[PDB]
Amino acid sequence: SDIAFLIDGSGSIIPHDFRRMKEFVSTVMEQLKKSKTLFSLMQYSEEFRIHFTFKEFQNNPNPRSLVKPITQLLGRTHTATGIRKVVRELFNITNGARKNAFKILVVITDGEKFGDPLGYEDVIPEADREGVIRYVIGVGDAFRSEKSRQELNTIASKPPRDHVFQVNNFEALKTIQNQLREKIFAIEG
Amino acid sequence: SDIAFLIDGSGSIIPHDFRRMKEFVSTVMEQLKKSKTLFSLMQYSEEFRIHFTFKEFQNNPNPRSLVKPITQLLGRTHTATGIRKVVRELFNITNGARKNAFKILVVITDGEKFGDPLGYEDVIPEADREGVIRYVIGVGDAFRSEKSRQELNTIASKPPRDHVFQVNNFEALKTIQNQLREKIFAIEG
Repeated sequence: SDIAFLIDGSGSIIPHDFRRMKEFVSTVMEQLKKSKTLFSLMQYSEEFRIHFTFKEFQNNPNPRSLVKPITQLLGRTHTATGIRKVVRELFNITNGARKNAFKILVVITDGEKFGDPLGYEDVIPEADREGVIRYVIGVGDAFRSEKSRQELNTIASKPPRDHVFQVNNFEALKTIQNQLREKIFAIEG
Repeated sequence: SDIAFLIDGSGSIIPHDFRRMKEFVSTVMEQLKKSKTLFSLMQYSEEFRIHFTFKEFQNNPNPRSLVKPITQLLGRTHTATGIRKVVRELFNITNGARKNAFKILVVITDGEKFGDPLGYEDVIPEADREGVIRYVIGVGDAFRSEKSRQELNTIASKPPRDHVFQVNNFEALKTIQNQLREKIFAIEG
């Protein structure tokens, strides 16, 4: 599995909550680490930060090591565009991605997509195409609406009842590691 | 006929040429006037300004005056995102655009699409779906190759010969003025 994470580095995320989020990630990777499992990370906002590709991960497969030194981005939320860059670059061959592997993406967001040229209709379709399974962790009150949930149910793969985890705050991501973990194993064993 | 212009406001366009362009825009709007025409203008760079909508022109049908105040945005070149808004905002009912009307669009620019999140693949299909006939004018040494001109043809309606124009300076713009003027008459009579 070519397992990749899309992390929201919005300045709407107080230093510690971002501190937390980041501890979340190190854990699930240590936790899902088979032998042939690859990892990749990029931080997104209004700016897009590729912290590492599957291609490197294998010449230093230490989640604590690569995840520790990230620097937040503060800008706004371009989820869609980030999605496009996930498929387009991350899951590209030269970036280590292996062709006969399961393509997986776990998206962690703090709010609705704000001021992005692209839409989901623009990026989603090309994601299915290459067959990227999407799981989404949505964090915070912003996602308490009867329309916020909608965008959450959207980035996911179907069914959404199974790809959406709606948490209350950064502390609380610890609460789903087991889930998120066990779901990503069932599809390899 | 609902007719709209999209004039490149990027930074490689020196002040007096931005003035030459601006001059062109007005004269063509005059020369293409009939009691049933409407004109819309948007300049783009990295930002995007709606100078006048269709229903606002019908408030001050004075090309010349409406254009006088237009100042340069100086961004970089995001033409596809631009095509998007012309299509999503100008040829929009609420922006006074007419239902049973022809929708012509003239693109004017001295540059290759740069650092734009959208592809023409993301836009051309919408333009088509909405019956937007695209004219393209490529000013400068930017479209000096059997390559960047390929961008002109991608934007423009088929067959390409008829919808594309390229001239060396902003100062020659006057040489394709009558050739343009007529084409756009052949759409109606």
